[PDB]
Amino acid sequence: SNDIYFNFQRFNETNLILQRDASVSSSGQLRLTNLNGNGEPRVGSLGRAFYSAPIQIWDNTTGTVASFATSFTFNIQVPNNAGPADGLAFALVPVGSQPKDKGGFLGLFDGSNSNFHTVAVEFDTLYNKDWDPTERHIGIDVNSIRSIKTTRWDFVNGENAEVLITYDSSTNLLVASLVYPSQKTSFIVSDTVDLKSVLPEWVSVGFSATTGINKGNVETNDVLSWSFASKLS
Amino acid sequence: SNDIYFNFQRFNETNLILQRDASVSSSGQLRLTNLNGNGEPRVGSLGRAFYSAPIQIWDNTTGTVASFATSFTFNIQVPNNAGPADGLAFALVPVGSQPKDKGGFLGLFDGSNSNFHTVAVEFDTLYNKDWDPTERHIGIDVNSIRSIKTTRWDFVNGENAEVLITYDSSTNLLVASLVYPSQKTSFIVSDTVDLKSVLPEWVSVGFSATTGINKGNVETNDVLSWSFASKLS
Amino acid sequence: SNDIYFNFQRFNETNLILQRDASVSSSGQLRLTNLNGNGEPRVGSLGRAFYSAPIQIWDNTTGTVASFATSFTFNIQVPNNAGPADGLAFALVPVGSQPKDKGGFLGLFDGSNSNFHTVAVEFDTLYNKDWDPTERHIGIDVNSIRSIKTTRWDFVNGENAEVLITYDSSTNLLVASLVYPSQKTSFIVSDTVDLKSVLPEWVSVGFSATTGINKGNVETNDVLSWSFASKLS
Amino acid sequence: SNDIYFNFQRFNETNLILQRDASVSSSGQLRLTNLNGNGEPRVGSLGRAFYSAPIQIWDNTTGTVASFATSFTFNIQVPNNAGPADGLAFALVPVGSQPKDKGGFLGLFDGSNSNFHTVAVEFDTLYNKDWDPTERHIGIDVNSIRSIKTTRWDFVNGENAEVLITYDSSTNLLVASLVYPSQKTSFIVSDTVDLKSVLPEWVSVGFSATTGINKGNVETNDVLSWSFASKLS
Ligand SMILES: *[C@@H]1O[C@H](CO)[C@@H](O)[C@H](O)[C@H]1NC(C)=O
Ligand SMILES: *[C@@H]1O[C@H](CO)[C@@H](O)[C@H](O)[C@H]1NC(C)=O
Ligand SMILES: *[C@@H]1O[C@H](CO)[C@@H](O)[C@H](O)[C@H]1NC(C)=O
Ligand SMILES: *[C@@H]1O[C@H](CO)[C@@H](O)[C@H](O)[C@H]1NC(C)=O
Ligand SMILES: [Ca+2]
Ligand SMILES: [Ca+2]
Ligand SMILES: [Ca+2]
Ligand SMILES: [Ca+2]
Ligand SMILES: [Mn+2]
Ligand SMILES: [Mn+2]
Ligand SMILES: [Mn+2]
Ligand SMILES: [Mn+2]
Repeated sequence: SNDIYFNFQRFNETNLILQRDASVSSSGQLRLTNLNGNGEPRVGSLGRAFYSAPIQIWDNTTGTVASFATSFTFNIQVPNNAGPADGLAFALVPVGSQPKDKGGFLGLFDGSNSNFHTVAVEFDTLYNKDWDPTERHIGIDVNSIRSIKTTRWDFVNGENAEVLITYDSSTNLLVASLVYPSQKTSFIVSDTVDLKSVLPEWVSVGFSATTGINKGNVETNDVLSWSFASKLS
Repeated sequence: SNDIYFNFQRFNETNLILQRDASVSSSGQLRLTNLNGNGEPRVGSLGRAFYSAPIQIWDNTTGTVASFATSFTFNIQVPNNAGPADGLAFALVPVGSQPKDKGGFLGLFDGSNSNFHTVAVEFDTLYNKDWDPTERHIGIDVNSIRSIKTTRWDFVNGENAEVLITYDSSTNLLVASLVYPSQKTSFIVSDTVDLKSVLPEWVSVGFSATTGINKGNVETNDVLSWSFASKLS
Repeated sequence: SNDIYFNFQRFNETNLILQRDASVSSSGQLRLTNLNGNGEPRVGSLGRAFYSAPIQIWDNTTGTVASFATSFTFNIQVPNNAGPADGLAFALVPVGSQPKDKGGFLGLFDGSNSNFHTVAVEFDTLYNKDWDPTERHIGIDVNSIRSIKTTRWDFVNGENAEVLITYDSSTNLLVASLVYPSQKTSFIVSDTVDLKSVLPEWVSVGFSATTGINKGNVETNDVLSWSFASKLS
Repeated sequence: SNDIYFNFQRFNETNLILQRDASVSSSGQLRLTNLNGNGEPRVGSLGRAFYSAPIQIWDNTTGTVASFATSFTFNIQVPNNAGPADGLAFALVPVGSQPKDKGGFLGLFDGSNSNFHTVAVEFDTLYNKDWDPTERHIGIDVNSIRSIKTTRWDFVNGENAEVLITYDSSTNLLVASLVYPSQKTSFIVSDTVDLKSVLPEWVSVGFSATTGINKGNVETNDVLSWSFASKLS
């Protein structure tokens, strides 16, 4: 068994790969998106962050896949007289992977057709006519910004959201859940995903987020703590 | 920190406290309720099982409460031309605690008024006019068979259900979730519970289950694996 | 895998089996032997303590043996103008097992010939002509008070000793080590032991200790913290 | 608490930083030093390997230090009619750290006076008049190839050695032990080390090894498995 486990209750940039607007505040928070400087979520911001060490999600010589679980607490805040956009997502991406489109694409996809060998659990705050369900949701994305399945998520501005995502090698079951300790509300989604089919044996694990590309559609995308655990074979 | 952690992928009666009809099959399964000829769920069956070592859930001298998480896989099967009844539940009970009423009371409650110092997460399969919601559900019970909160549970006969219950000391948040890997369906409930108020410092941890008290209302109540983890202070 | 893990940084009698003079101080310490009011270690004291839940060390149907590790901190104190006696030991004993002889037998053995199905790691403080090496030692005992192997242990009165015992199923290697953080001294012993041959599938895990049976040979035998971990199959 | 834990029972170069002659065999072994025309330890070889993600060993803002433990299995083999040289060592080094001198310096030190902010546990196989004890040993090195303390190590050619190194934040106690499951022999060393004084807050964790710089003094320096665990605050 080749295990890996880490838990960050305070972030620091030395063991993180930051891309674009991603940055770690002096207070130890992982801030995925910018500020127009005046303390307001910048428009058209895109930021990604990954753990500096690759994780082996599956082995092609033994044919085994890893089981994993991750939990993190994020906080999305929308400024007065503005709307949430575009969202935040946990993602398993190819090691050297570079950022993609802004806005509705969450920095993870193109809208083109290139195989992104990407799997992500998104927390969509803005409705996109072309592929999104009508209400804000939690979705499991497998190579497309069009979730393979979703669930209604009743977004609450400024409240800490606690997430738990788990993958089981045997059942190929991916389960994502979110709860607002303050609201005592909870949501859960689950579907089967075959990681061998879409992901490369080694992947970089992390977050990606974006703000709307239009003046009044912005939000902050901060992660306050994160823990990941993976067991292979 | 006084921790405890165990994981049983196969049960054996030597480190278990069995009550009434509870028993461990030769195949290592924890069978909470009886059977009879042919191999049918006996009517009016009641069985409880606990880990033979007490767990300290909170300390009155330091004022701290433990955080815990448990996960188990159960399988409820209803025989042809019969209906599910009455249910199964994970419960934290007083150490010497003895069984209570059958049927709708799940062997955990009376319907009287005695403080049972019991907290349980139930998986109710039968509707009880007097206190149950109309549909089958998952409920958090705090001293009463009348759940302090519930959620719709779409019961699937004969399919393995995977449960995850977690309690957080800081937020006093109890979260129970269930998923059917085969159906890819999931359900989640959450509410705040102050364990210091209702539970004694030391409790026995385990399961309780019953079958209907009427001819055509029976089911099997088997637990296939179980893991518990508790951290105090 | 049927795992078990616990860690006590403060003892309490509700999840412990105490035998004879064993007791838990108000300060949360496991005191294996008595005191005589004058504050001095009683003469001819014998006390044993075990975790209230049996542990499965091996399975005769699958032929597998468990790997385990335990660590604890003990403190032996000798009163002025007196000598250490008789010792302290960590032991895996049969579930219902009752105490044996006092003094040099550490409460674990007879000197007769009954198979005790006992395995213990002793911390011998008194020399017994008949079977002990000349100097104080750490010894691995397999069914006899005559250690199957030992190592010189330079006893330091009143200083906290930190112990680590580990057993590996594959290599059948038992390794015991002790260190005095204050003295920066360390000792280690290792030998192979086939647990299937001497131990019953289920055992009670714990400590045993005694004081000399002669006026000026006494000591305190206190355990300050304890953690055990076992993985089967 | 900012934790980190990994366990490699088979190495792969994608999550490793390899320096000089270090390499990962097709069979998944971390081979620190080179070979020859045929499996002959090359002369004057030097190789180092670290985990690709920095580890935070202490925080200067909170003043806390991390506790850690690592265990690995290495195998040193000397070719017929040749002698062991120079040794192998586990080390905590500065993040960008580059290799140092060959031979007796184990690739970790200079013999000059530059502060290397390095701490290592060495497994010295060759006697160096100037600073080494007469017999082969295990030594704790704090900024100098001259160990701050050592212990006799009875080297056994070609046998797998199992190592366990642990550091305790509270007692500042570093304890290194080695055992030869096949020989049933064991060795242990312990001394206090203040990591804040010598190490930078973030360090790269890994191995370093070298072979003699003279024709008949060579050995292989292979690590077969490795697990590291660190807990900060
Ligand atoms: C990360 O740790 C280094 C340690 O020197 C410190 O200088 C830096 O400020 C830290 N960054 C944050 C965001 O805490
Ligand atoms: C439980 O263990 C006992 C003793 O080893 C054995 O007799 C019994 O068959 C076991 N039960 C199961 C289900 O393995
Ligand atoms: C252990 O807990 C019980 C119940 O809370 C209490 O009565 C007892 O005094 C405790 N024992 C010690 C030694 O603290
Ligand atoms: C390292 O991983 C790659 C796959 O990403 C594989 O081709 C290579 O064989 C691996 N090396 C070892 C020693 O397992
Ligand atoms: Ca969207
Ligand atoms: Ca009911
Ligand atoms: Ca003796
Ligand atoms: Ca040397
Ligand atoms: Mn969406
Ligand atoms: Mn109900
Ligand atoms: Mn002895
Ligand atoms: Mn040396």
